[PDB]
Amino acid sequence: SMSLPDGFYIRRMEEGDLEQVTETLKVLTTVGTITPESFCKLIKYWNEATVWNKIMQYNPMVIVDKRTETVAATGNIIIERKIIHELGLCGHIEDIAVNSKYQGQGLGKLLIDQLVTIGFDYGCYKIILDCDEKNVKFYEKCGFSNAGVEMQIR
Amino acid sequence: LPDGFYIRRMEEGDLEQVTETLKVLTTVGTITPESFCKLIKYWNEATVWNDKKIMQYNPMVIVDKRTETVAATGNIIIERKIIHELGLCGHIEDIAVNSKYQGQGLGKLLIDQLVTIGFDYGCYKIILDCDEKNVKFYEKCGFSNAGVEMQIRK
Ligand SMILES: CC(=O)SCCNC(=O)CCNC(=O)[C@H](O)C(C)(C)COP(=O)(O)OP(=O)(O)OC[C@H]1O[C@@H](n2cnc3c(N)ncnc32)[C@H](O)[C@@H]1OP(=O)(O)O
Ligand SMILES: CC(=O)SCCNC(=O)CCNC(=O)[C@H](O)C(C)(C)COP(=O)(O)OP(=O)(O)OC[C@H]1O[C@@H](n2cnc3c(N)ncnc32)[C@H](O)[C@@H]1OP(=O)(O)O
Repeated sequence: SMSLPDGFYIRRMEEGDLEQVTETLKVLTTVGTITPESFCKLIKYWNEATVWNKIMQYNPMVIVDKRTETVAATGNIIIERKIIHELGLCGHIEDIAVNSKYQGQGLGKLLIDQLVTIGFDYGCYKIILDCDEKNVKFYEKCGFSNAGVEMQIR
Repeated sequence: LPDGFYIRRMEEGDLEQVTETLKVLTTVGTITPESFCKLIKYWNEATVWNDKKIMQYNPMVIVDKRTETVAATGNIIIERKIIHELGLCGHIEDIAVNSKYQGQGLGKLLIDQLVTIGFDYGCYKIILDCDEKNVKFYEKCGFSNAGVEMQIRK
């Protein structure tokens, strides 16, 4: 859908990407066994959910290496409508993963820059994400700044 | 809940009092009643794919029964991911207790209720971002440090 430098392109995730997306996401978190039919239903949900305003709530993107037609990186930006900032739109970048054979050559930065473009084009006033301390420097190279602390419960 | 308070989902008539409550957190600005009614309709209809009826947005208010005044508000947004076997992640957002009602246990009660809503829906974790000043409050609510929040502004 959109070409990137050095033989890559970016496009929305599709139903046929399950295996390649699973392989890429391993570097982040365990995906586990997912049935093709369930994934098809997830993609349908991600391709229909819209934000009250067309704004897609979910924007699951894959960067594909043209040399082998393999998914090299994936990331998502989710759009949230809030009450604050006069019903503002806030973007949330999530599930960033560069396939282990494709790290250290600029793809992470290219992916984040693309997600940021998507969010600001929908009208988000800010885009946020959470990362471990060891990744802060990567996000600073992408134009982000420290905004707070991520807390969790399980 | 303690004597004299109750919790319920936010409603269209809550605009004026929710605007006042959220000012302790950030700038709300002016919102028209027509637009707020449309936002509450969006929040009362948007469901997450999974029957299990999962609302994407779960805006709650704690109300002082003496005068039916909103004393606190918070929301938990439910996200469907691919990782963790098409897992659900809860995102707590926009937590605010009016100044006059702070330090009486209402913030912890609100968080506890949002956490219950998220785990009852099947979330594998619930996360939130906060400024350093709020960390000890969230630790008293059972949360632990998970990472760093980063942001980029338009
Ligand atoms: C919102 C989240 O989802 S956070 C979770 C992110 N994901 C993960 O940690 C999974 C495992 N790691 C990865 O998938 C990748 O290595 C990523 C996403 C962290 C980074 O992507 P990469 O493609 O490897 O990095 P990329 O080559 O674009 O790096 C761009 C710049 O950041 C730097 N950089 C990359 N990672 C780091 C790091 N951890 N610490 C410091 N600097 C870094 C690079 O040196 C480069 O600097 P330069 O421009 O001066 O040469
Ligand atoms: C995801 C987010 O939206 S983060 C934004 C959070 N909101 C804001 O910062 C706006 C301004 N502040 C507020 O709205 C409120 O003061 C809140 C939400 C931070 C806290 O709510 P409150 O009702 O004041 O706190 P509550 O009385 O429930 O306190 C619960 C526990 O935490 C403790 N606590 C509260 N604030 C603090 C603090 N600043 N430092 C240390 N401990 C604290 C209390 O003493 C209490 O302890 P206990 O359970 O041992 O008795």
